[PDB]
Amino acid sequence: QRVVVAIVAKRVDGEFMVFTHSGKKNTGILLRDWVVEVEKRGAGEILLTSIDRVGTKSGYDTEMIRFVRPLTTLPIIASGGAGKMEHFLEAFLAGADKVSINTAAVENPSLITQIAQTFGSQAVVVAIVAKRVDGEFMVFTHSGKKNTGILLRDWVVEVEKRGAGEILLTSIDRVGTKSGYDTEMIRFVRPLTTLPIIASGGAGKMEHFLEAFLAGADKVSINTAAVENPSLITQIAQTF
Ligand SMILES: O=P([O-])([O-])O
Ligand SMILES: O=P([O-])([O-])O
Repeated sequence: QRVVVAIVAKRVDGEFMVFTHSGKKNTGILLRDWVVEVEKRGAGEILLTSIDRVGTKSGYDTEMIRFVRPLTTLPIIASGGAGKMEHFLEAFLAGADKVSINTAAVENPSLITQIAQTFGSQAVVVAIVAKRVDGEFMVFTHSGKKNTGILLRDWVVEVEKRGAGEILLTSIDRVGTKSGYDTEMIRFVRPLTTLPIIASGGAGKMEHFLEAFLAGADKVSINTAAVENPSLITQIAQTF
């Protein structure tokens, strides 16, 4: 329940393939096979990111969601490409249980409110993708590649105000490094919101999950290290 497995996928020669290391590594593993494995290992939720859709605002990859839905009984978080109200409806109709949004929310924060006021707050996860810039935490869109000029402290406050239910807090610089979560970013964010925080990016071992919880994370997300060591999913699942 505190364990989210983030699966990043892309069509490669007609096949849905799994990507790790912040979308830089084609693992050669099929989405089909990895989804089956992650549930078997004990994950509580799946964050399903269609890496081709991120930042594009063209809609969620509902083909990918429909593909995955009969493979698993786990809640699915649709991620990548949300741009308007109708996009969320399509995601739910494809089988998603919650929806995640970054780029279009930054550009139009009232979208968060629109979603929450229809599909509640708990169905809405706002993905915050941040890093240190000139000594301050700043917010980025398009998976971290595009600046906004918005401070993390400001955005966190706004996100809750607009009615999000959960924050997915990704440290751009930690993703795929397996070097630990950005616990200073987490600690920074914790007293700014009452919302459940999902720590994202950098998990490499069991003690990393511990430090994240200690810094204030309510749930933890794992991609790269889980693919390399699926039993890690079980160990953390059996613990929290
Ligand atoms: O597309 P996104 O993931 O929402 O930024
Ligand atoms: O891959 P990740 O996100 O670092 O877990």
